Amino acid sequence: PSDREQPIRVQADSAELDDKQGVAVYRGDVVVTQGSTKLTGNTVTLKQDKNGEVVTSVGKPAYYEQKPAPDKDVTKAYGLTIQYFVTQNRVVLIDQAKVIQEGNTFEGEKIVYDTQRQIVNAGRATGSQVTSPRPRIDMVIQP
Repeated sequence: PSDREQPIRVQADSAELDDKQGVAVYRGDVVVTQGSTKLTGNTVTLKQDKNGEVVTSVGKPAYYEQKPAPDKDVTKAYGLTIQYFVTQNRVVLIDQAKVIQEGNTFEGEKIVYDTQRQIVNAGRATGSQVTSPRPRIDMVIQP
């Protein structure tokens, strides 16, 4: 809901901003927060669009955290590469893609996450050439 009208704060060791290109890169224990949303990583790049469009994080692994309802349903997300398409409300996890929602653990080569519809897709990384091949996904629902 309100994870987008709030300001984006970034904390790192270093940053470089190309206001001409509209691209910013942050390095060193990078933490970007937007309300309840959180992205971490070794290296984070923000790309700017006409009026605001994607936050790409890379780590071992990169981490996404978010809260959909005000209740205690915090969703964790892990991936070698994570892209947060903020205009699209889409978070794509590549290469060891994991998602922990309420005891339910999700694993795959590639996981796409709609933060609005709260829809989680899991499958293979078509044309991303993963370092950890995983042609089959795993799912666990904890009782």
